[PDB]
Amino acid sequence: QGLIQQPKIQSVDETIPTLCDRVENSTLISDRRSAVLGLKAFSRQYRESVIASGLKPLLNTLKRDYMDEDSVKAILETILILFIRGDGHDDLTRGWISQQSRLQNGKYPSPLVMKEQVDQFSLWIADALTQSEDLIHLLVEFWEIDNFHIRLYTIQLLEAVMATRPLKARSALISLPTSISTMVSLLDDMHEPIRDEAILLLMAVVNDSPHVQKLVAFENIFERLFSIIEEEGGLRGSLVVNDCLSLINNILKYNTSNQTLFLETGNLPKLAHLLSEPISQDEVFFWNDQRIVNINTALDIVSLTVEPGNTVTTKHQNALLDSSVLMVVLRLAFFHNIPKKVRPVALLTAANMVRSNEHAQLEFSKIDVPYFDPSLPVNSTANGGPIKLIPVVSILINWMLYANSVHTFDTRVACSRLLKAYFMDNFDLQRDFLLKQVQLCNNSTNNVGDNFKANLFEVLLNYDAELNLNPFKLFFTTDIFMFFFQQDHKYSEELREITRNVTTGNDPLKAIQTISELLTTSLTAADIRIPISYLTFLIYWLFGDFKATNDFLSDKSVIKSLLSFSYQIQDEDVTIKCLVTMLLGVAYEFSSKESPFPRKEYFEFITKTLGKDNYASRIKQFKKDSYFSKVDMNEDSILTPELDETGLPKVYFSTYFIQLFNENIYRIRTALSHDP
Repeated sequence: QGLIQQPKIQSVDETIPTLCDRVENSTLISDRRSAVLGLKAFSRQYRESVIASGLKPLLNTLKRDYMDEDSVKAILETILILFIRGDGHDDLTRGWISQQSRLQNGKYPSPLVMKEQVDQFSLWIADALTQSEDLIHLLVEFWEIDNFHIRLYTIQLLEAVMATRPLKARSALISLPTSISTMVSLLDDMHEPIRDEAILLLMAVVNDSPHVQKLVAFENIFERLFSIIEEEGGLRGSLVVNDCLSLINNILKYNTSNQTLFLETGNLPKLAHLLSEPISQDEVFFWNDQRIVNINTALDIVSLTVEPGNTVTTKHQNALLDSSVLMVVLRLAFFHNIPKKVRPVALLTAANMVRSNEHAQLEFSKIDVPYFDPSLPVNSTANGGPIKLIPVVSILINWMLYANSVHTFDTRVACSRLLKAYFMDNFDLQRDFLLKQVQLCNNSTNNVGDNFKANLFEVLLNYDAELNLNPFKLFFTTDIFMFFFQQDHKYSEELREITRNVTTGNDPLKAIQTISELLTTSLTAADIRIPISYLTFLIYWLFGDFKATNDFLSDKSVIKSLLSFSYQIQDEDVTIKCLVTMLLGVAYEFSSKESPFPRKEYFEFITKTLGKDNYASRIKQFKKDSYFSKVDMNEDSILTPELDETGLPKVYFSTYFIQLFNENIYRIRTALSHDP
């Protein structure tokens, strides 16, 4: 309504104020209503004029005309228009409102949504609606009106104020009892867009609010959200499923009671059913960014319930084990048709499920995964069955060690973290694993050794000429053995001793001397990872282990090579040079009178050649001026690391080595000093 050229000065001074007057004062709803539509037209051009002039009248006429549907509807449209000037195509900025309820409160397909807008004018409207506890209560009462647009416009307006003044709006909404129950009931609304919009407002309201988390939980919401998810096609739903999952996430995050509620009320079978969607003989599940995000959000919900350090973790872990969830997430980890971004997430979810739980770990050790066909399989029974069952632990070790090219580094470190979750705080399972692993090595060195791969001893004690093409294979191997060797670990001595007393044939010969030969041979290797892995391993092994120091010292030829190697041009290989130096120092510190290279003989041999100053210097130089110096002191931020020209992660040091060095840096540096 109007014309094209209307000078601002007449509109502000004469028309809007007159219309504001008519909205509040006309004694005929008909003319009040009509004044609102007059304001609604000016709201597109003269937003702020109408906010200043129009707002209090609009809100006053809204409390008066609240039983009149056309009156309520026209005022709600007008406020929504006023909320933002806005770049986009909708004057009511409803797209912006939904996007704020998602981005502010959930994790959405980042690629698929590459998108301040809120003014002093927004905040004016937001405070006008917020100061008034009664206006909030009025809006809530509008959900009883039998009008689609009013119910939707009310949800949207509340989303707008929750995106601008959440604490006041959340405060007001809680004050009305019955308020949440009503919101949850919008999920049953006959009209789909009210159901959809209500998931977004629920996300906004329960976010960072334990009070609302418990309030929403008591409204039987899990049952509702899971029917919407199955009704929209599960993982193959798009945003509504993301919203449903995102809302399930916000109701459980940091709410143990809500978590134990979710598990005990028959949700697991539902979550399992949804997680299990991508695995069918029938179709080839179609993967895109939305379905990746849906499943990962689903996996995250499993993870929440079993966050380590909470008192309920064991309970939750045990609960998840008493369903199909573990088996289903391990299918997602191992199945062929699974995106790279999903595999690691499934692997670390399983790791949270089993970490430090005998019952979870002992069940884990019995899980087998179906595989298809070998060489020369006649499908007929007489030849056999083309299906083979492989133990999950074997696949982890295989993927960890030999799955370069086909699997991402992230999957390989997830495999490493799941294995550590499996062995965590379970000495018996650690011992049985190593003992089984040494048998298999003795078939590769004795029975058929001299006339798929999952053996750590094979890697640690054999020479691979092409190791430079898969350096991380060695890095993982040393990192698992250091993990086992932890001094602070219960009965680590037994595990050290089993690894020490292994004999081989390569390049009979015990583990520490075989690794020594492998080390010295490695000082000339393309990848500096290879030498760092052996060096840090042996330093770790020798540190506080007299029998390991004696095995090392029992071969003067190796100490000669290491001393020779330590003499390099001042800039050439300062990291190897210091690690070699550190090895000899540490070997000195746990040398005794009856070490095969006697202490005082080995002391003279090291001190005369290198010097008490040059040693201490090269320990100090290792901390401050080597590869070691620039490592982030993160226990679990080796996932998604920085890359090389070659394309290799910038990962050199196992965390156990870093912890050992940092915790005894003084003792290392002063090994040659003072001691006899």
